Amino acid sequence: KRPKSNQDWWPSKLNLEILDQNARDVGPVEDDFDYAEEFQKLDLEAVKSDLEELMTSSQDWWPADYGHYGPLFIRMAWHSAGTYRTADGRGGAAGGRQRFAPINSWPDNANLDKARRLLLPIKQKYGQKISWADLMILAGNVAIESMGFKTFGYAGGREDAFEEDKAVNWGPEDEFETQERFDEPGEIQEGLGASVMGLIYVNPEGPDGNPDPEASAKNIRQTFDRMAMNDKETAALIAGGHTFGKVHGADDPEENLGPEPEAAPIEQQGLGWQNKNGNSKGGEMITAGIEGPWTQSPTEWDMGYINNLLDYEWEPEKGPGGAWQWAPKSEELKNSVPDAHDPDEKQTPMMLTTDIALKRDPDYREVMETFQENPMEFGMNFAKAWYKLTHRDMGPPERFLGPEVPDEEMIWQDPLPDADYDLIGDEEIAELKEEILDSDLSVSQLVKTAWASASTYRDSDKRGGANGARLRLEPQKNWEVNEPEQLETVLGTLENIQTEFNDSRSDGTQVSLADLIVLGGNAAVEQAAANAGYDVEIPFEPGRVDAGPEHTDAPSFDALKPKVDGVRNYIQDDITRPAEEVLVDNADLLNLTASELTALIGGMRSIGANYQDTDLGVFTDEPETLTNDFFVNLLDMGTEWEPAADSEHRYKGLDRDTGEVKWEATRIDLIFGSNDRLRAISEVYGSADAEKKLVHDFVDTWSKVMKLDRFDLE
Amino acid sequence: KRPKSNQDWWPSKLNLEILDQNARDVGPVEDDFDYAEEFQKLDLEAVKSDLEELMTSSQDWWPADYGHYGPLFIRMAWHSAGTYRTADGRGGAAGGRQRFAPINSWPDNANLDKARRLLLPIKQKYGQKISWADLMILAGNVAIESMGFKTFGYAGGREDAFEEDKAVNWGPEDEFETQERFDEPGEIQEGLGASVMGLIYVNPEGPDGNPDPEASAKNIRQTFDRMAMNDKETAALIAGGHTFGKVHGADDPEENLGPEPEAAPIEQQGLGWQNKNGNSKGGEMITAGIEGPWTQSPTEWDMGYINNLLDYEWEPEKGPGGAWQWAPKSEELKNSVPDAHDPDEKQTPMMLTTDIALKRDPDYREVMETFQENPMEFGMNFAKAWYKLTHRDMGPPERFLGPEVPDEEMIWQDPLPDADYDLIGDEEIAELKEEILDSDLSVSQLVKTAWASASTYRDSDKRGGANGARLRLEPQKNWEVNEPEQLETVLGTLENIQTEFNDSRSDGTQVSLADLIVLGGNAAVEQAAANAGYDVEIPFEPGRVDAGPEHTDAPSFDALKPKVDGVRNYIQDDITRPAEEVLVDNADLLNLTASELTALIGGMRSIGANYQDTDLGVFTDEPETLTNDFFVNLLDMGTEWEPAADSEHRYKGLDRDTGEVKWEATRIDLIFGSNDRLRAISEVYGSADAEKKLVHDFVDTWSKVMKLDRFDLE
Ligand code: HEM
Ligand code: HEM
Repeated sequence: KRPKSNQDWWPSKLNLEILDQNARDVGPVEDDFDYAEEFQKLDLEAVKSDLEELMTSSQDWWPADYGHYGPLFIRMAWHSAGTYRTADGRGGAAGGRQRFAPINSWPDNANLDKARRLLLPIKQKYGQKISWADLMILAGNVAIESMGFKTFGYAGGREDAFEEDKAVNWGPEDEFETQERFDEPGEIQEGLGASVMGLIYVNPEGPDGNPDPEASAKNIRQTFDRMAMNDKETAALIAGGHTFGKVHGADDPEENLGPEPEAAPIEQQGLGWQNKNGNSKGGEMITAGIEGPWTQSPTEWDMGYINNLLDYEWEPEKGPGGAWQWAPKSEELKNSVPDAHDPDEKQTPMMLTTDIALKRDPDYREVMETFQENPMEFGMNFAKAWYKLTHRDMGPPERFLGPEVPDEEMIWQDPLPDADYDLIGDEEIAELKEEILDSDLSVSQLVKTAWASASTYRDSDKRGGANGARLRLEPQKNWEVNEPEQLETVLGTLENIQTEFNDSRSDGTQVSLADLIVLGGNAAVEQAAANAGYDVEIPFEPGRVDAGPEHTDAPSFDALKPKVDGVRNYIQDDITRPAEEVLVDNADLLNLTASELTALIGGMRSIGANYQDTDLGVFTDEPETLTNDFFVNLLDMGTEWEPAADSEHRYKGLDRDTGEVKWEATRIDLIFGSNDRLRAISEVYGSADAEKKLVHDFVDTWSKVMKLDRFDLE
Repeated sequence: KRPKSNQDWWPSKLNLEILDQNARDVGPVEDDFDYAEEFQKLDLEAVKSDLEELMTSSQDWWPADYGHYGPLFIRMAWHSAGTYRTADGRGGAAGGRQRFAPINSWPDNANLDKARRLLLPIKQKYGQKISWADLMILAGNVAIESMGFKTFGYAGGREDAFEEDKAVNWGPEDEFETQERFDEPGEIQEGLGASVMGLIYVNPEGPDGNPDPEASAKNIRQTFDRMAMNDKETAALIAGGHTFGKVHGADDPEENLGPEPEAAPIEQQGLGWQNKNGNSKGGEMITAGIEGPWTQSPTEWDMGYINNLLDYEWEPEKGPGGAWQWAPKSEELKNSVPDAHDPDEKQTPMMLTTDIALKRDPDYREVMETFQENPMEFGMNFAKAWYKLTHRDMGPPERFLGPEVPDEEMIWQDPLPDADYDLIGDEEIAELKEEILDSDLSVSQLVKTAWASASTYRDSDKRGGANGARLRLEPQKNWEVNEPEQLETVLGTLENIQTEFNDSRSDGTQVSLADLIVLGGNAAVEQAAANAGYDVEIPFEPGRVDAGPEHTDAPSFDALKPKVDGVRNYIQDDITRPAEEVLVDNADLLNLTASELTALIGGMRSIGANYQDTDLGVFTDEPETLTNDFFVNLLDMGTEWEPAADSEHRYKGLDRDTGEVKWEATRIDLIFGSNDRLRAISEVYGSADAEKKLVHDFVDTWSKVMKLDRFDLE
């Protein structure tokens, strides 16, 4: 007996549970737990020493191929980081969520349950000093190093999650290993990072199970791009990874493997895919259903993959597991590789349709030829791509911990420059605050600008935020939602204030535009509250610096461009899913709870910080005054709402007892009076004794968002 | 676009989301919000005056029948409290969850969205001073009073929830108004309070929609019984309720009513069942699909319902709504009632199959006849039953607030006596603990006894707990799970200690057996910790008292008897659901989170507090020593687990290589190493640096459970 969720009865119901996840922290760990502090206590080199010993310590319940677990661990690390999507920054290795459903049970993660299990003794030994997330990646690096390849570096700092990321939409499919997201290769439904449900990137057999390398390349390119990787990085990663190990498919997994972890017998204690006629295995292991090694020396770094792929012609065939795979035409490669477990048996190398794709696609082929001709270039590209792959969702350099962090900071870290001046103090803070309020800048202008600056933050991959003032740079300065010409006016005035202040300084003190933006919005909010009769002081943290275009990868920021922005009541005219759904999704990126989001939306509407200064949802007669008017008017039964004709997200509020129009609103405003849970929150804020509470709650949420990307002291 | 839940992929996946609700207080309310303190500031009289004013203030969007909203409100309050189930104490009006899905959209709650909406202005006016939960019941009371019937009393104190109760299992059906819970009237699947999914108690047309009065009576009796009501209380309630208002069904609801609230357009702002002729059309009003009043004066308390039912013959027929209903076989009742909205029209009374059932069923008939002959008794019974109905889930008298709380305390409140003596101090506390440990009682006995006393509590209806020491009284003293013979010995020793402590005091101090039971439990936990090398002090709050059999309804406590007890590793051999499912269900009644449950079970296993002192889950060589051995040994891959032959609950833990049988366990123990989320918690406690952490976490949880029912000091 399991409680039938409301999700079942009503598929269109909003998923507020993702916001409830932000209310607190699930897990037995304290709320003030600083993983960074703990990891710093870790003896990294001792963990690496134990990992290197593990590489060749074969366990009977899952015998190491070729007497070395290295390749398995690399796949484990690759898969952990391989679910990452640039669209929302979700997925990835940062929380080690491969350990929880549904990811722990995807077909593509088959037997990684054994791989993670092999690390349990080490995890237990170091305890809190190293998270599962950090450990899985470290295990991959150690595997690579132990097999002859020097890595680019390694950083700790990934805090373990204790459940699935409920905000992630992995696709529309109702069954794993099936796809309803693309008709033509290269045209996958927007957002999704994979071409098939339950897979990391693409089908190893080819699009729709067809061994068409050329088409495969189209999906490879698109999925990797959606995972932040270009053509060169993609080829380097695939070739680099397949230089090691083999694929397992002694027989058809469909009829020889037991239930996935989430559906397996309790006695199996978290493991799954138990062989119908097996529980350990080696010379008969079954994982993907495809069988064989890529190179003659699966546990050594070399040019084996690249040479085998490019130096011989391959042909498609059905392997022993009933899946598509390619075999060489020459007899030289016949039985050229030792068997994984039987010392007296040999095996012939094989390629996946996805490997042949790198040889068939003109663009990838150009890269592969270059790699074959210049091994050093191949190696460097692989080292850099692997580092990027595994650290892409960790944020700025401030969050990279440990003695193995590389001296070089990478552009994808969205690095911030050090401050070559003294931070302003309380006196200057007030000085600048007064100057801003004195300028011809309106409260709405200051609030909208500060929001545009801080609202890009994503707790998923730590990208975005007000620190750096990238709002003034490409592509943000030209985003439609930011109103380019209008923003230029505000920024010009603020930059004018920055200049006069710094030039009027005698010592070594200076102020950044990034801090001014936030100071302006804070001063504006306090002003809006004062206009309502409330005296509030929003805490300010100086220190933000101004990032330059030189260390800004403009194209990569396109992924942060919003299609919907509740605070500004901006809704793109072509969104697929309902507006409120996107609203909840974005609110989760800011670590907001359902109540916080509500206070933020309602409070912002009284200020009037709408995109293009419309009156959508502005249910008040005192613009730029922080009150609970939004809620009072929203809840008034004296008003009747109806969809606006010739408008997709627009609605009109008309006098009920009559019929005249009183208000204009969007689905974003109305969801708070329609959703059962949100309406209960609105009723609290709309009561005759809650205005002060809404004001203070708005301020608490505003302050929180302004400081989301300040890891300077985290 | 909504992320597919893991529950969907794996239907048998433990619903841990129910425990996640206990790790956070969703809603905009402050963390230190004391509703009791806020309600005490309320002017109850003023709210009642506003409510009485509303009764006759017809709103155009939902015209009042006979110009009086009273009946509608009675139904609203009745349905709010009517979902209560004695089995788990869940459902009911204490949280006002009728406002959230799925209840807010149940077919039986049609148009109650309009009823609650009429109360919004009042709710907003008084704000936090009165919860929706208290206001809905208060509205029903004022409605009754305004129509000539004084209520027995009223208590405030129901704190509003902000989400549905995810732990409640409303039934197996996948469709509303359908039933897959009974194959014969009176034989409803146990654990359910209704005979049909989406109804409060039973189908108004009769079992399976057949107008069979006698058959209907069987379901009415069983459903009301499962809602703590007997024959006389049931007849009083139904008769008293139907003395007011009418049923609405001008046309088929399956054709003229729009989507339920959760499925309605956003512009409806939380409303539903939109009438395709206009809601303002009082004459076209449709709710249940049945049309007509029960009495000649629907807005007046009188003997009209009983007289119409017993004094006239009724015959089955199809109403204007296409539903089965009954009409007078005579003609002196035709058009004897004025129309609810048309001044120049009349209407004939009607009866529901459920009403005729009270006339056909022998037992119900006897009660009704007695009522007709003694109107005073009918009133007396209805008044008390209504009070019980609307306050049954509020707990002990300590929780009843306000000037309208009766002087008399009812046995269903599980009342506790006052302590006519001074409470013990710190020195006496320490002395008693030392004395208990010095007795012949072992650490295990003391822990098991303290748990037996406190584990009965349930946050749902505030029943159970260690206060009152009802463990020593029927029926608890004889529950198989409490091991009667062993229990009598432990309690005998504690009682002797109580006696000697009391007789030795020279002042007016005394200690209760209730407090001694919990202190000996704390003492034992501290001893266990000390045995492991840890000095811990468990916070103890004196004040518990000893309740007697005179104020204990033994039969009502049967609902508190556990079928599964994780702490004691007790599993009844006839449960329907998997043991771990019941475990989670029970953990929620104790307000435990996933981590708390894990620390508790793990810690208890090292102590060894099992039922019948089995070695089930006791993975340690040092019993009565609080350590993390349960987690260390559970997670050791050197051990393999398999079902035990000839045993429905046991599993054997064997050494993978030697075949040595090392441990024995149940699903209760093994789930912590199988479920993905629980495994992550276990891995934390099972680390080499976490034994101290486990100890503190176990102690915090233990202390939490021991004080669950401490309302006295609030
Ligand atoms: C077009 C993208 C790719 C596809 C479709 C893919 C495919 C697969 C499949 C089907 C397997 C076999 C699973 C099994 O039977 O055991 C495998 C394993 C392997 N993959 Fe890839 N992969 C891709 C990319 C990558 C990347 C980017 C890396 C890491 C730089 C990597 C590294 C490995 C390693 C080391 C193994 C061998 C594991 C072992 O020996 O146990 N792969 N891959
Ligand atoms: C065997 C149990 C019962 C059945 C199945 C049932 C039946 C129903 C149905 C079918 C309706 C009409 C809904 C509508 O069309 O507007 C109604 C309403 C009504 N019920 Fe009952 N009920 C039960 C008992 C109770 C109890 C215990 C009380 C409260 C003490 C009460 C209260 C009322 C009142 C006041 C109304 C009329 C509402 C109005 O005029 O709007 N009922 N009931």
